[PDB]
Amino acid sequence: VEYRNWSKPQCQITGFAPFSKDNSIRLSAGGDIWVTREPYVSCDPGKCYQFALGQGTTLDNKHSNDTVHDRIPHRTLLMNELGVPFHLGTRQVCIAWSSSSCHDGKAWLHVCITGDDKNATASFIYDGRLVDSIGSWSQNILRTQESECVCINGTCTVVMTDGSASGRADTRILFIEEGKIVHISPLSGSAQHIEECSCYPRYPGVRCICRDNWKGSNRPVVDINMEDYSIDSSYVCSGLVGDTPRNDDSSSNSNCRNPNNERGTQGVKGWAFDNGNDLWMGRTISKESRSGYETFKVIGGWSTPNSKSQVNRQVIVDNNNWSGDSGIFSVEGKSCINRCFYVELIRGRPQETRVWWTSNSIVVFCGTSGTYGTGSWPDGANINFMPI
Amino acid sequence: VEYRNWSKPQCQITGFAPFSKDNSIRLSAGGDIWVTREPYVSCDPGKCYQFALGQGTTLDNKHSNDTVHDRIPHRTLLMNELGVPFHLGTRQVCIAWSSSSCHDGKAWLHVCITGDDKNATASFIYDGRLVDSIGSWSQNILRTQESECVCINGTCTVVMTDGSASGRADTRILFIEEGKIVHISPLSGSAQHIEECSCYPRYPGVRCICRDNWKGSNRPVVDINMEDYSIDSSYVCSGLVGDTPRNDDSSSNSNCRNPNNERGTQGVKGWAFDNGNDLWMGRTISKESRSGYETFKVIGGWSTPNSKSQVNRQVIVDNNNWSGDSGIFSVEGKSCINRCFYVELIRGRPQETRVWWTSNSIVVFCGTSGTYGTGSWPDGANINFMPI
Amino acid sequence: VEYRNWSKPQCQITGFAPFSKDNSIRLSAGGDIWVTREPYVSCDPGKCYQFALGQGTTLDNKHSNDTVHDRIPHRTLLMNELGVPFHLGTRQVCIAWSSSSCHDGKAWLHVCITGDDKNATASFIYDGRLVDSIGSWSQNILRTQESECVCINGTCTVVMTDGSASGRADTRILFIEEGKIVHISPLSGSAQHIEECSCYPRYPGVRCICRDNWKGSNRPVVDINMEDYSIDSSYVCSGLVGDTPRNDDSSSNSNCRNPNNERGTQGVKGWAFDNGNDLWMGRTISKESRSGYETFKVIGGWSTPNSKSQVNRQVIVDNNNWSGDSGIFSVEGKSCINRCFYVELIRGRPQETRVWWTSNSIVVFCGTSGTYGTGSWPDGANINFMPI
Amino acid sequence: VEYRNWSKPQCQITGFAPFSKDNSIRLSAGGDIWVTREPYVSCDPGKCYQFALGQGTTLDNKHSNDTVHDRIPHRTLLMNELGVPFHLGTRQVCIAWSSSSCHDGKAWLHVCITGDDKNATASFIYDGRLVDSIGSWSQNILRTQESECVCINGTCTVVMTDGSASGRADTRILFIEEGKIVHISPLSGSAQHIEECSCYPRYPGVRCICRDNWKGSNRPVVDINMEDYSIDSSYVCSGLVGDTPRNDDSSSNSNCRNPNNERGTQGVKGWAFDNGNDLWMGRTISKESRSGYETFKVIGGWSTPNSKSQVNRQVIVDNNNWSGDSGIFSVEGKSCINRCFYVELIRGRPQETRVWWTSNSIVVFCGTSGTYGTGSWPDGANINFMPI
Ligand SMILES: *[C@@H]1O[C@H](CO)[C@@H](O[C@@H]2O[C@H](CO)[C@@H](O[C@@H]3O[C@H](CO[C@H]4O[C@H](CO[C@H]5O[C@H](CO)[C@@H](O)[C@H](O)[C@@H]5O)[C@@H](O)[C@H](O[C@H]5O[C@H](CO)[C@@H](O)[C@H](O)[C@@H]5O)[C@@H]4O)[C@@H](O)[C@H](O[C@H]4O[C@H](CO)[C@@H](O)[C@H](O)[C@@H]4O)[C@@H]3O)[C@H](O)[C@H]2NC(C)=O)[C@H](O)[C@H]1NC(C)=O
Ligand SMILES: *[C@@H]1O[C@H](CO)[C@@H](O[C@@H]2O[C@H](CO)[C@@H](O[C@@H]3O[C@H](CO[C@H]4O[C@H](CO)[C@@H](O)[C@H](O[C@H]5O[C@H](CO)[C@@H](O)[C@H](O)[C@@H]5O)[C@@H]4O)[C@@H](O)[C@H](O[C@H]4O[C@H](CO)[C@@H](O)[C@H](O)[C@@H]4O)[C@@H]3O)[C@H](O)[C@H]2NC(C)=O)[C@H](O)[C@H]1NC(C)=O
Ligand SMILES: *[C@@H]1O[C@H](CO)[C@@H](O[C@@H]2O[C@H](CO)[C@@H](O[C@@H]3O[C@H](CO)[C@@H](O)[C@H](O[C@H]4O[C@H](CO)[C@@H](O)[C@H](O)[C@@H]4O)[C@@H]3O)[C@H](O)[C@H]2NC(C)=O)[C@H](O)[C@H]1NC(C)=O
Ligand SMILES: *[C@@H]1O[C@H](CO)[C@@H](O[C@@H]2O[C@H](CO)[C@@H](O[C@@H]3O[C@H](CO)[C@@H](O)[C@H](O[C@H]4O[C@H](CO)[C@@H](O)[C@H](O)[C@@H]4O)[C@@H]3O)[C@H](O)[C@H]2NC(C)=O)[C@H](O)[C@H]1NC(C)=O
Ligand SMILES: *[C@@H]1O[C@H](CO)[C@@H](O[C@@H]2O[C@H](CO)[C@@H](O[C@@H]3O[C@H](CO)[C@@H](O)[C@H](O[C@H]4O[C@H](CO)[C@@H](O)[C@H](O)[C@@H]4O)[C@@H]3O)[C@H](O)[C@H]2NC(C)=O)[C@H](O)[C@H]1NC(C)=O
Ligand SMILES: CC(=O)N[C@H]1[C@H]([C@H](O)[C@H](O)CO)O[C@@](O[C@@H]2[C@@H](O)[C@H](O)O[C@H](CO)[C@@H]2O)(C(=O)O)C[C@@H]1O
Ligand SMILES: CC(=O)N[C@H]1[C@H]([C@H](O)[C@H](O)CO)O[C@@](O[C@@H]2[C@@H](O)[C@H](O)O[C@H](CO)[C@@H]2O)(C(=O)O)C[C@@H]1O
Ligand SMILES: CC(=O)N[C@H]1[C@H]([C@H](O)[C@H](O)CO)O[C@@](O[C@@H]2[C@@H](O)[C@H](O)O[C@H](CO)[C@@H]2O)(C(=O)O)C[C@@H]1O
Ligand SMILES: CC(=O)N[C@H]1[C@H]([C@H](O)[C@H](O)CO)O[C@](O)(C(=O)O)C[C@@H]1O
Ligand SMILES: CC(=O)N[C@H]1[C@H]([C@H](O)[C@H](O)CO)O[C@](O)(C(=O)O)C[C@@H]1O
Ligand SMILES: CC(=O)N[C@H]1[C@H]([C@H](O)[C@H](O)CO)O[C@](O)(C(=O)O)C[C@@H]1O
Ligand SMILES: *[C@@H]1O[C@H](CO)[C@@H](O)[C@H](O)[C@H]1NC(C)=O
Ligand SMILES: [Ca+2]
Ligand SMILES: [Ca+2]
Ligand SMILES: [Ca+2]
Repeated sequence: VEYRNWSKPQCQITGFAPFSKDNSIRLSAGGDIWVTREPYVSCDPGKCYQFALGQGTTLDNKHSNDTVHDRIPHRTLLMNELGVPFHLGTRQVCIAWSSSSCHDGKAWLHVCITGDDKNATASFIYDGRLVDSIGSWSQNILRTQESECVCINGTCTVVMTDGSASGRADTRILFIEEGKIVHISPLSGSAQHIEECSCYPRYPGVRCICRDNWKGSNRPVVDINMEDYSIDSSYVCSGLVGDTPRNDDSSSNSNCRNPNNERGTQGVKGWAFDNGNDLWMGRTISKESRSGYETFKVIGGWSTPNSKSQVNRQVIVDNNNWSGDSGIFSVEGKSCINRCFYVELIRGRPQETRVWWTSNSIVVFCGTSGTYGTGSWPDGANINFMPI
Repeated sequence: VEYRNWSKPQCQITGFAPFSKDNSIRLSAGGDIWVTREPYVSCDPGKCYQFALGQGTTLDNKHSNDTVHDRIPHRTLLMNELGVPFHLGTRQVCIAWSSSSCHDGKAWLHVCITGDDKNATASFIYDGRLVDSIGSWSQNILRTQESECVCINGTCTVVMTDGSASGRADTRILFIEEGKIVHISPLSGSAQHIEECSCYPRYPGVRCICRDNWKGSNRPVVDINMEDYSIDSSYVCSGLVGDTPRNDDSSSNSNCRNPNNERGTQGVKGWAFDNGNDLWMGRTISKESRSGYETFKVIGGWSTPNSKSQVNRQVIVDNNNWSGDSGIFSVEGKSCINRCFYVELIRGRPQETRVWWTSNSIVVFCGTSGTYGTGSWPDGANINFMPI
Repeated sequence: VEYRNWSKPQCQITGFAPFSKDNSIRLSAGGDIWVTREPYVSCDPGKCYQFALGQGTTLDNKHSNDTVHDRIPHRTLLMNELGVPFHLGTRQVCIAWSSSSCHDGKAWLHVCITGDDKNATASFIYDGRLVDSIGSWSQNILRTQESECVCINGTCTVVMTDGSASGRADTRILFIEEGKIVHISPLSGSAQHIEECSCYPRYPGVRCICRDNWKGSNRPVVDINMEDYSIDSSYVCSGLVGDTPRNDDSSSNSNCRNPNNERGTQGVKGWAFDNGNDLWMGRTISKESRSGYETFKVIGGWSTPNSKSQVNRQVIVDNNNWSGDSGIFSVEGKSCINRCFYVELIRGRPQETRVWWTSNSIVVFCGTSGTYGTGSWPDGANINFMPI
Repeated sequence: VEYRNWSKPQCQITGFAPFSKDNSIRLSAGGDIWVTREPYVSCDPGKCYQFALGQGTTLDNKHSNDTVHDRIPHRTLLMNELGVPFHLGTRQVCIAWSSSSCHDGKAWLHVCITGDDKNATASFIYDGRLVDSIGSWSQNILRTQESECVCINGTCTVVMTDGSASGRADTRILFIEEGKIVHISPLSGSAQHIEECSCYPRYPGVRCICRDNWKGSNRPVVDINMEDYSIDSSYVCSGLVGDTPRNDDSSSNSNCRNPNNERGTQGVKGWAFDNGNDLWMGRTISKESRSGYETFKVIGGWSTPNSKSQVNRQVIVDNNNWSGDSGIFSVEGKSCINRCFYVELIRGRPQETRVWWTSNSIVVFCGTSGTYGTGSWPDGANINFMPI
């Protein structure tokens, strides 16, 4: 039982291969399955787990009505082995309407936020016990990543933001050792309006690609120095931008430094990672709505502003199907650290009004150095077959 | 593995942070979930478990009718990891309409009482086998804590009562080693009625805050010497009293020694713990019924008779929602012993007569030395969605 | 991991204390629960398991119709931790309409009989793999204990019968090492019909109390020598006889040697055990049907022919409620080997014709050297509340 | 833990004894159970697991409609302990409409194929992580064994085919070390079409008996050299042929070398294994459809062309009941390697059109050196009791 250091090079991938799918909504029409949203994946050194925020109810249940609402006291963090759908034997790890989890090589850390919008509490649970907590600092919806945190040599880091809703984002980067907060660093650099960071180890530090909670369709970047707690930040250079809504590729812009003002309505959590000068990224296929999902490599997408040449595109979910939040997780291999991602497949409200609930399933892909084909792996439920 | 000694100082807490919630009743409307009451939480050295007394039936089941009653032969002690709701794969640990459980560092002890009101049997199960038993000594509902027992150096102590619910009874403190009763001591001291003790390690001894069902709305205290088996008892000093029913805050009293004779008949299981001269305690918000739940610190609440200065109040369940029993459990951290509590959230009878059943969910909080905000975490089920 | 030898004295027993109850039938009215019969209990060195023969269906299921029949190809041996009811996640350990199981200290042996009445197959599965098998030797319902087998120093023994249910049959005692049949001994001694033996370790040998289905309401005894494989047999001395049907106590007899010819046809699986000259035993309360269940000690019940002085009676199931098969299991304590028993609580056909199925729950008690009270712990389902 | 080498002789067998049955379809009428097909069994060194390809739905679920189709994006590989039916807590190990799995002594390998018919992807998951992938090489339904792969000394081998189902195709044998493809060998030898290989260790190599879907109703054999990666192939010598369809026993033939051109188009997955010059094999009882299942030894069936002398026949499923795929798995005993097999019991479409779904249960038998009787162990569901 040694601490993870993630001190291997990043795997040099050619694209992604199918890893997992849970079929939650299809099963929900013939079984008792939790209503969820904001899922993610994180792995201990041996095996992977799927997480999501429950809505305190199963789908075929009158309490499923109005589950489009983001925050209620009954939301809890669910945790199963990856591919075990959220059945009634699922453990609720903590009370949470916003969360992040990660394993440090020895045990699990869970960051769980619940309570009043104006005065939330974040609990820090490590190795099965509550070790620390912090209250809201801006009194305006304290929130965190909705994907895995990252630990190096026993110190885990997680990004949180309070006050972005009111246009006064106060973003802080926490450093946590065995559940205890040992340092808090304010955001520094040129990133603004940070929400929902998707972070990954990039030894010796941690790098996050997030979303801008005002009008940037280009994604913020946060760099975390684990040695001295210093922070820097910017925007992804790629002219093929990662958020939705967004302009078409021809009329999209990013200068690597500032938000581009090219998204007019609420954006979506997503991810990307650098490989030298290039950038691997995912995004919705639609530029208007959370439908479809595609991945590709942008040539110069990390280093060159407004870079727009891509290669190695893959469709994950075709544009006739709903997507949602997406995020990165990292998995240690023999010789390298691999990058994987999940896609939230949102069903029900607001897009599908036959039913009165909102829930999701997931699909999960992992980096590969090998070869692969094509397909599309959507949620797959028939909305007309569902309990309403 | 080694026996627990709990020989660390008590954590110096600033209040409590959210830890767990099971949503049992909301789930029961769309899933097969046990009917329960008298829940509690207890942890082995690695992880926490939720316990409750089943009623031998699920909620959506005609057998859930009449479950307001406390004692039937079909009640069994249920045990799951904390946050796993009581689904059909839940283990029934023993036959019990009253119970207590605890882990000594090596194995679980369960104390399970069942049978005739006039002639009950308590079974003592340790490390998976029945080791001892004792029969009723007063022929009037032999009964115990309904929360965790406490073990130091391999000796587990539990408080049991037999006799009148509305007059002098026969309370005994048992000392149990690897499931075998090794000593039994009579209650001594000035407490006049003892039920449903909430006990905690206070090395080298154990301290319990209980329910007086006869003449006191102040809570009795039992002090257990684990070295020589001597017993003392008194009442919590705080003029802000912990039982329900009770007088309002302006007219309630305690003198630390005698029951206050203030709405003293009846009561509810609850808890408190000392910190120096001060007292941390929970209670229902209502002074009349099991409605709402709040915690606070009483300055001088341990040492000073009739102290009423409070600080650090937190609402756990607002007064528009039902509560129920509550109890303490203790969790060993790196440097100190933390105190946590659960609240039973009773739904159905007698308060909600639209349905014919009585069941509960739970919410659980743990001490923190950090900061926190506010909220309310009630059961959350809509009584009108439930099967009757 | 060492082999069990059971080489400690039998525990002092003053009677029995409640240990477990599964509430299977009550749960079946609001949940997906297996239809079963022929249950039993057996423990590995750390924990106990409940076993039963499934009927290849849940109760609330059209396939539950006409499950009164004892042998169909869909019967499988179910195995859960004791107290975990037979939910849909239950493992089916082998195909079986008759079975026995036991743990040798290192791994589980299962003896599983299935197939045609006139040509059945017994499979021997050990440590998760099929190691041996034997075919029917008398072409008339090869069948075994329906309770735990017994292992000493890595050799497990089990009693099996083939041939007439109402006349002379061919009973053999098998000796099995790591799943392999290493010896077979014919039944010898004065027992004239042996079925459904309830066996226990009495180091260095094994002792069984069985069912005579032909000529006796007194129970046969089989003694097994594990050193030279020799077998002896006789009848329990007690004039308070253990089978059902039987004469009333005033006209019932046993001479320790021959079947009593007192309502000697038919019968039910049961148990007893010796303690010096005395006998601890269970039986149904009714002398006509499988109704009620009582235990008591017969003074001289082991050594003295026709002894009828009983003491220490306990009602387990009152005579207004259905019972069924019962059997013994043994549990190793720190200093002695304890004796426990289970009772099958049969519900449905043929006694209860409102429903079309037959199933059971269980209740389980363990020997105690302590004290205890009284009660009754029947199945508890309301036949009117059940799916038919 | 050490790598498996399977370096023990094959167990003596006299026939097969009952091992497991899951009753999936019977249970589906009163419980939430996955719709599946293409099941198989594989064991780690300690215990066995059942696998199958889910259809992304339970049976009693409108999404079960039209699950006769073999490939949709929602198919995932399910894995439970053997005998645990596919309930809602079952883990979906990967996305797959064709699969193979095996344990190398240290960890599990899963080969999972999904995506577009003309451009599928195979993922290779080992020890809980994606290690490699390969894309379709013939752009026509990349597909694999639907039963266990085989590993010797840390190298696992699996047979895969891409191309026509009704003409020459492109079959390759992969060699995989800790999830990484280290070599790929083209099919060589006289086998003209290879699908759905049932492979087993035959130290120092691996031997496979497969399905020729083009010109043969005799089963092809593939021999795999694990040391130098060389491949040979032929046909099973037995004149009693193993595919369906096939000619009757009087007019069927095999010459060991070439497809027999006897009702050679179409087929079903099955198995056989050698013992010296003799052959043990299973097949459907019907020569036309997947009805019934029988096993027998063919004297000289491995070495003598057109041998038809069968002996030691056993009915596994009588010819009034549906069967389906069947396959081999191998289990290491104390001194020898045993051979076992499973039979898929297909219910629903296309044979049973009362219902709109297609699913299966399983029955499993293992080699025995002992004796046995007779029986028939079909699926057992009443099609008239099923949800449609
Ligand atoms: C209770 O259960 C048991 C176990 O399940 C069951 O016993 C099995 O019964 C089946 C059905 O009868 C047996 O399977 C059949 O075997 C038939 C062949 O067996 C005879 O021929 C064998 C081969 O002979 C050829 O080869 C030899 C050289 O090897 C050569 O000399 C011969 O001339 C010939 O060329 C031979 O090996 C075998 O020998 C055994 O028995 C003889 C006595 O006769 C003995 O001397 C030997 O020592 C040895 O023990 C034997 O002579 C085979 O024809 C038959 O297949 C046909 O019928 C089935 C239908 O049944 C058709 O489907 C099929 O298409 C064929 O037309 C089948 O394979 C099986 O062997 C038994 N198992 C065992 C272990 O004994 C009982 O019957 C059950 N009891 C009841 C009443 O239910
Ligand atoms: C966000 O979340 C936090 C944490 O939950 C909330 O802060 C908590 O608020 C409650 C309610 O106000 C506090 O509990 C109360 O404490 C007072 C006692 O303190 C007051 O009176 C003291 C003299 O008796 C005085 O010294 C105090 O002022 C000093 O200290 C405070 C810090 O404690 C500091 O902020 C000041 O600057 C001073 O230095 C203070 O004025 C107690 O009287 C209350 O009990 C009465 O009221 C309750 C109802 O509120 C009633 O039910 C009782 O019967 C009784 O009549 C009560 O215990 C608690 O201490 C705060 N916690 C912390 C850690 O500060 C915060 O309010 C939330 N904000 C929002 C907007 O949601
Ligand atoms: C079988 O599967 C393989 C593997 O998935 C697949 O090969 C891939 O094809 C895609 C599409 O041609 C390639 O990705 C493209 O790369 C070019 C650069 O060479 C880019 O210009 C492309 O982007 C443009 O076109 C996209 C639509 O295709 C637009 O969405 C985008 O906005 C741009 O306009 C795109 O990135 C990919 O590199 C290969 N992968 C590999 C490893 O070769 C193959 O096509 C499939 N076979 C068949 C018959 O379809
Ligand atoms: C949940 O269980 C409760 C408790 O059983 C049940 O409520 C009860 O319903 C029964 C009727 O089924 C009521 O029975 C009556 O009790 C009164 C006394 O209060 C008697 O006087 C009645 O007897 C008269 O009516 C009979 C009708 O046949 C006549 O035969 C008889 O001669 C008398 O005229 C009768 O027995 C009982 O009062 C209630 N109890 C309560 C608490 O309401 C309830 O129905 C169950 N719920 C569900 C959904 O099934
Ligand atoms: C509280 O619980 C205790 C313990 O269970 C219980 O004491 C037990 O009472 C029974 C019944 O009196 C005792 O068993 C009897 O022992 C006498 C010999 O002393 C026998 O003669 C009895 O057998 C006859 O009577 C039976 C009916 O009781 C008949 O069924 C039988 O055929 C015989 O005619 C019987 O064995 C038992 O010894 C005590 N146990 C102990 C440890 O003292 C007590 O009665 C309970 N009290 C209440 C109020 O419920
Ligand atoms: C969950 C809930 O309804 N809580 C109420 C509570 C209960 O209704 C009551 O205790 C049950 O017997 O009632 C409380 O408030 C008082 C009421 O008893 C009264 O009817 O109305 C009063 C004011 O007009 C007063 O509010 C209480 O016990 O505190 C209030 C609580 O919300
Ligand atoms: C659970 C139950 O109903 N038990 C009854 C029992 C059964 O009804 C009966 O044995 C089933 O056939 O009946 C008993 O009561 C009486 C017998 O003692 C008597 O020998 O026969 C009577 C009828 O002729 C009568 O039924 C019993 O077996 O003890 C009593 C019991 O409560
Ligand atoms: C499970 C079952 O019904 N098995 C039948 C089987 C099937 O009905 C049939 O193969 C499906 O197409 O039919 C079999 O017997 C006969 C055929 O051999 C014959 O060619 O045609 C008959 C009239 O239709 C009948 O089908 C068979 O394949 O062996 C018999 C079997 O019990
Ligand atoms: C063994 C037993 O019946 N315990 C019950 C006790 C006693 O009735 C009470 O303490 C008086 O003795 O009351 C409860 O706590 C209660 O009030 O809700 C329920 C609990 O089941
Ligand atoms: C293999 C088998 O069928 N065993 C059955 C036996 C035998 O019928 C009986 O011992 C006569 O031989 O009866 C039972 O125990 C019984 O009476 O309830 C049920 C059991 O299933
Ligand atoms: C990947 C795939 O589709 N495999 C399917 C194969 C192929 O159709 C067949 O081998 C011809 O290539 O047939 C089955 O085995 C079958 O006949 O029941 C079902 C299976 O799902
Ligand atoms: C059970 O089966 C019997 C015999 O076929 C039949 O008469 C009865 O109606 C069935 N019961 C139910 C509830 O379907
Ligand atoms: Ca009181
Ligand atoms: Ca008899
Ligand atoms: Ca063919």
